[PDB]
Amino acid sequence: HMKIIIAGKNDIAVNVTRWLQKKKKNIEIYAICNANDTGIDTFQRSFKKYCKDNLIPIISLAEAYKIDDAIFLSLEFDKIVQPSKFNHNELFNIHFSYLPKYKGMYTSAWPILNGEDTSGVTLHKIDHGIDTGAIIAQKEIIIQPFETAKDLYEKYISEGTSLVIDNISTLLNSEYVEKEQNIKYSSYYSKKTIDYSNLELNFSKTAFEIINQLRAFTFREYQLPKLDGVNIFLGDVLSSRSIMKPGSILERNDKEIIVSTIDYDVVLYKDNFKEILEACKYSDSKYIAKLIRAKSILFEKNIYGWSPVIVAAYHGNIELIKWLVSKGANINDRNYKGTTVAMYFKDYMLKSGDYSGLKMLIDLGLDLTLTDYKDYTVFDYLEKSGNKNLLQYMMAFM
Amino acid sequence: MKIIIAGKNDIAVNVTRWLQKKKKNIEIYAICNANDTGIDTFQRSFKKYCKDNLIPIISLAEAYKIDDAIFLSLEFDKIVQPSKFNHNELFNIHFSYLPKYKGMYTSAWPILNGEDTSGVTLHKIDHGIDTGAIIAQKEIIIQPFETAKDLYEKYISEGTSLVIDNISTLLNSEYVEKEQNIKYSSYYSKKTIDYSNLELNFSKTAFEIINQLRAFTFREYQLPKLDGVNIFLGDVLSSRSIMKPGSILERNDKEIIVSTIDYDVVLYKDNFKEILEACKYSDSKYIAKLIRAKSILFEKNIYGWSPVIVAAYHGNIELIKWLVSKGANINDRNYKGTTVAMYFKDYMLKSGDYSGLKMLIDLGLDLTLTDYKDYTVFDYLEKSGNKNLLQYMMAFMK
Ligand SMILES: Cc1cn([C@H]2C[C@H](O)[C@@H](COP(=O)(O)OP(=O)(O)O[C@H]3O[C@H](C)[C@H](O)[C@H](N)[C@H]3O)O2)c(=O)[nH]c1=O
Ligand SMILES: Cc1cn([C@H]2C[C@H](O)[C@@H](COP(=O)(O)OP(=O)(O)O[C@H]3O[C@H](C)[C@H](O)[C@H](N)[C@H]3O)O2)c(=O)[nH]c1=O
Ligand SMILES: Cc1cn([C@H]2C[C@H](O)[C@@H](COP(=O)(O)OP(=O)(O)O[C@H]3O[C@H](C)[C@H](O)[C@H](N)[C@H]3O)O2)c(=O)[nH]c1=O
Ligand SMILES: Cc1cn([C@H]2C[C@H](O)[C@@H](COP(=O)(O)OP(=O)(O)O[C@H]3O[C@H](C)[C@H](O)[C@H](N)[C@H]3O)O2)c(=O)[nH]c1=O
Ligand SMILES: Nc1nc2c(c(=O)[nH]1)N[C@H](CNc1ccc(C(=O)N[C@@H](CCC(=O)O)C(=O)O)cc1)CN2
Ligand SMILES: Nc1nc2c(c(=O)[nH]1)N[C@H](CNc1ccc(C(=O)N[C@@H](CCC(=O)O)C(=O)O)cc1)CN2
Ligand code: NA
Ligand code: NA
Ligand code: NA
Ligand code: NA
Repeated sequence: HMKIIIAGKNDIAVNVTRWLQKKKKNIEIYAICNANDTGIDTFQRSFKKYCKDNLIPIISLAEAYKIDDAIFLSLEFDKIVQPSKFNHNELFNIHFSYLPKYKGMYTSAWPILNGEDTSGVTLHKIDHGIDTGAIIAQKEIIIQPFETAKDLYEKYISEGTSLVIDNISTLLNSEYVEKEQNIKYSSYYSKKTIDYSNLELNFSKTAFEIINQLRAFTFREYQLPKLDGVNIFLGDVLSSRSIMKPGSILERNDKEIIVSTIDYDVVLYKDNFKEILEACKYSDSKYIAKLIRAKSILFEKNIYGWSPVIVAAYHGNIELIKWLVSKGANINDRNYKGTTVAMYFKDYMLKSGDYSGLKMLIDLGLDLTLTDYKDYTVFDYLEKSGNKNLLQYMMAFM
Repeated sequence: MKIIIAGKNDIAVNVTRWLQKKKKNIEIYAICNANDTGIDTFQRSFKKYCKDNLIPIISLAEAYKIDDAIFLSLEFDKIVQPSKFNHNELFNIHFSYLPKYKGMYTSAWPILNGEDTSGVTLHKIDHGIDTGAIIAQKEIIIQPFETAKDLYEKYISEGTSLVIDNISTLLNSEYVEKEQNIKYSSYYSKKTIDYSNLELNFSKTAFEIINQLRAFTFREYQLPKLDGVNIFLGDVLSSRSIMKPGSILERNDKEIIVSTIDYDVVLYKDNFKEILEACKYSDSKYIAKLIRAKSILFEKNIYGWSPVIVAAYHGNIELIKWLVSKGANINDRNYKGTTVAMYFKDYMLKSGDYSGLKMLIDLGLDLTLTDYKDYTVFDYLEKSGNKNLLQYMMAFMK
């Protein structure tokens, strides 16, 4: 009967909480929610919803301050805590950097902006200061040259979650070891350091720096970078070097804009994600390939969570799914309610009366055992619509 | 064969010096910077050197028309247009390890950013800013306590070598060039720092703020200020105040302690004027108690007087001994080339006390050096009629 307060948001809060509920069923869990948590699952899960849907008490921070014999774990919590208000000193935080670097804000952007090759997540003690307390455990993260800030945020969430899981016992049982943070290389960025109201690309900068600006500001659900009004989804560095002043527009067609920089010219790729989603209903890979400038655009998602592979499956675009998956697409990709490819494919099967592509999907690793966020399999769904015939067909592949 | 040297400071002067020694063949032409006052300062006036050594001063427009020359920029203040030349032998010394830190304030920015290294780079000039192909380069290690001025001087010293070690190949067309890498290329325009409006930022880590101090410590432009008080470096404390970053925890006459994001910082009031005044007559024990940042012992006033210089003029042998034990240059010079030995002779002359000289010489005093009029200490004594001091000082030469 230990107690834990989980304060925070997003898949990290939700996933730590379920690990706790799966593996530590006699703990008392209390929750604090971020101010801007809407109760609606988005590109991240709502932690507030998860808690309402799993009878987890939501409390205030003032309540939390009073609870005794509780550990306090912050997972992307929106508040600077006052440690001395607590009874105890068992206050912890995952921070999304390799501390002591990159204390504070926008750790998905700054390391990219500054040109880093790596970052990390850090488990540490909460003291009065911002991401300043003693370090318990850390993990280095490689940032790939092609990765955006959104790509990086996902690795923080994913790696942060495992870091917590792999140490939380020691937090609960006071087995853990801490070490004050170094002086050397400590760095911090406040909220003023980037104005997300007033983004503008700075072209009086190197090709490296401009691509890094792009990468760092590519996070579609907040924004994409813009050039003369029009959204951009990555780019590349050309071998030419224009005599025109940095920022000068050398060329502009339907796919791309070419620009002078301090050094090498760059091409900026027009965001054509919407066009591509639309095209993934019926078009073959030959066609989709011609639209593809940055390869990673194939794994983007609209507001519903629809990726290309998802829209493909819904329309029964089997050969397109073969190619998407060959390019890296998740065969069991999910929307923002956890609806799998298989579930989308099921509606196709049912509308069309054609079940013959299921084998070939299965052969690509499609998993029918998966549950959406209300714990329903694709089978449960066939039961509730009364399509027992298809349910029995699909069962053959288990 | 002809060479156009366009630039300023001891880099331009000493390169020119070396050429007039080792390459008596060459016709030299100079271009000077707009803020070369004609008068020696902490750096030698190149304009002055060219007037005193029969080198015609010309404009950049003139330099475009000179055939059969190479063009060598050594902190030249202008963006040149390669295409207006009759040839392509266009070279520059840039004060960074290219391709990082193109552009401006390269003695500030690597420090601000926390770099342990920088360097100098010989490269071809093309239309862009520090963008052309690399011919040679040298890493410079930035010691943890070196200021921007320390870094600047090393840039001057190391770029001087790098030119001398390579200039024949530039005059003979036997040099190799390699295009600059895309990756890590970085650049800072003049707008990136407003030197008329410098403001210490304590919403930062201790590391960052010391580095701000170091970066803006370049005395003959400016020192950083806290409440109109000039500051000469500082240190990082083990305490971590709870007060908001930038709160003054302590004030006295030697120092100011401030809260940061992480560790508290000690800021040292500038007491160089005081210290220089104490150097005339006080002993090492007094002077050591006045010192906070050790490198303040090497600072110079407007005349080019350091501590060891003031000590030598006033006959303070014990203090010289110690100054040197702490790393001071036994042969330090003012801005006219006048050496320690030349100040100490003045003292020997006026006091009649000749006693300290032997020890000084064992510590390194070099009587053979010449000022910027090509006078040794002996030439002055000879003119003076001081036969006895002439003889006596000559007895100690090694
Ligand atoms: C606000 C915002 C963020 N982003 C990117 C950069 C961020 O690193 C990433 C995540 O944004 P975010 O609002 O989740 O917050 P971050 O600023 O990453 O994390 C801070 O805020 C959290 C709530 C915690 O207090 C955390 N300990 C803080 O360091 O999204 C945008 O692209 N556009 C935006 O407008
Ligand atoms: C992918 C896709 C979906 N849709 C439809 C199907 C859904 O009924 C509706 C909402 O999409 P959504 O991703 O929010 O779906 P969800 O509500 O998450 O999933 C429901 O619909 C699926 C098709 C399965 O039947 C599942 N069993 C349902 O619970 O939009 C399209 O019209 N075009 C599309 O390209
Ligand atoms: C202007 C200025 C400079 N500084 C420091 C920072 C600089 O790195 C250092 C030297 O100043 P600086 O004006 O000589 O030039 P920097 O900005 O170093 O060098 C650029 O300007 C030169 C004239 C050349 O064109 C060179 N190619 C450029 O790199 O002094 C101050 O501390 N306060 C100041 O107000
Ligand atoms: C270092 C120092 C110098 N002085 C004086 C000595 C000079 O007469 C005057 C100008 O200083 P400076 O460094 O510009 O001297 P310079 O003009 O460089 O050198 C002359 O004066 C020296 C003392 C030697 O005789 C030398 N051989 C001369 O060429 O200031 C002081 O009063 N207090 C001092 O602490
Ligand atoms: N005590 C304390 N509280 C914490 C942590 C800590 O390690 N110490 N760790 C987590 C970090 N949480 C944050 C960090 C920063 C903000 C934030 O909002 N920062 C603004 C604050 C500006 C301001 O304070 O005015 C900024 O840095 O620009 C919000 C939650 C959770 N709470
Ligand atoms: N061609 C060209 N000319 C050169 C070099 C070069 O490699 N290419 N190498 C040297 C670098 N000299 C400089 C570099 C920048 C400035 C300067 O003043 N820059 C302002 C820009 C002024 C402007 O363009 O508006 C800035 O960078 O913010 C002055 C001399 C000298 N001449
Ligand atoms: Na902001
Ligand atoms: Na260009
Ligand atoms: Na400026
Ligand atoms: Na503090």
